[PDB]
Amino acid sequence: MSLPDGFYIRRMEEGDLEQVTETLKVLTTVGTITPESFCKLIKYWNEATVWNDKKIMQYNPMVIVDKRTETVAATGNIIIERKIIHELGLCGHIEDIAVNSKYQGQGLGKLLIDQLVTIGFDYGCYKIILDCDEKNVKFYEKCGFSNAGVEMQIRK
Amino acid sequence: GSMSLPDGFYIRRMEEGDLEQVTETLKVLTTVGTITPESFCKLIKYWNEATVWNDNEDKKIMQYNPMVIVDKRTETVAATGNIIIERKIIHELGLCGHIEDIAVNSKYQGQGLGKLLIDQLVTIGFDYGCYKIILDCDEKNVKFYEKCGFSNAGVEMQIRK
Ligand SMILES: CC(C)(COP(=O)(O)OP(=O)(O)OC[C@H]1O[C@@H](n2cnc3c(N)ncnc32)[C@H](O)[C@@H]1OP(=O)(O)O)[C@@H](O)C(=O)NCCC(=O)NCCS
Ligand SMILES: CC(=O)N[C@@H]1[C@@H](O)[C@H](O)[C@@H](COP(=O)(O)O)O[C@@H]1O
Ligand SMILES: CC(=O)N[C@@H]1[C@@H](O)[C@H](O)[C@@H](COP(=O)(O)O)O[C@@H]1O
Repeated sequence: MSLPDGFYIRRMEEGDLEQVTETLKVLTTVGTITPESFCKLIKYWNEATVWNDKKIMQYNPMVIVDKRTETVAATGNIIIERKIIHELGLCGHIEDIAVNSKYQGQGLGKLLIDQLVTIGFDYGCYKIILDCDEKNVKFYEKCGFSNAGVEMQIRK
Repeated sequence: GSMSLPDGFYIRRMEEGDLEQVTETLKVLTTVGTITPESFCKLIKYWNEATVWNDNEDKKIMQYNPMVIVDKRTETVAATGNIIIERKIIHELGLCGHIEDIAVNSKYQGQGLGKLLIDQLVTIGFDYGCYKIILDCDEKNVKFYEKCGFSNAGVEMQIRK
């Protein structure tokens, strides 16, 4: 599970605004975001912790960076939830996976999911889930995931 | 902070004292296990204080919204469900609600209690300003959820420790 030479993964930072918004736009609508508001979002994500009786960050936004060009090749996040079931169990929610086109087909998506999963299991999650489009199911099965249900949504 | 619902039920946020009844209810869903009153009390404290950053400081956004529907006839918990609020970067730093852990006690099944619960959770998420609310269900319940206004949006994938 190591990244290809030249690429590294790290927690998303305030200075990533431009590259991250650009990357996420290939996934869905992003819209207008100011540096000021992004600053605020990053502080929230950097401070929210999950009660643990070892510090658990509720948000774990990652970026994989191609060091040569300082370009964000991909981004993904894993959100940690504490429940009552499974003896006050922890559940990880992988969200907002996006790999830039120029960087796909190189194994970076799988390595990103692998790193997110590791973050979750290291925190003690009894399970990690995510929702994907039917056309991405095979990629997720190759990351070790299995079909568990149907995602249902309702929009405002 | 209680709200009456049709047919002699009312809804309210979960409390420390609901441990025994909530434990029994969630077993309808999956393993609950052993949970002490002190641990449960700490969980409730965490759930009552965790907020999602926002600018309407007049309406705090609770990260966790653990609800119980109590049967007035018996003053016992009939159902429980939660909606967890997540702040994203997409949709202009949008909010996504995640409905989780829906458990209706078996004596109440077939009474429309599930719908009542889901409808209240959705209201809670949209009142917070969520652009969408999602949940994962078994194939069997897709129809039930469609009766609640939800539509098939994708596939839930998991990996277990
Ligand atoms: C994340 C995503 C881009 C794939 O990332 P990726 O870096 O291209 O994929 P990887 O190189 O890590 O591939 C891992 C494995 O999954 C397979 N795979 C990737 N995409 C696949 C597809 N569409 N169909 C089938 N298998 C696929 C690869 O062949 C590889 O398997 P192998 O090791 O047996 O060869 C894609 O699966 C996805 O979910 N896209 C939606 C979100 C996003 O990034 N979107 C913009 C799309 S334009
Ligand atoms: C595994 C993964 O990345 N799933 C994503 C989800 O996290 C993201 O929020 C959403 C955006 O779609 P939306 O704009 O319709 O909400 O797409 C996919 O479901
Ligand atoms: C809509 C709904 O209620 N979905 C629940 C989910 O929230 C819960 O965590 C899980 C328990 O199953 P588990 O023990 O397999 O985690 O069951 C269902 O998928």
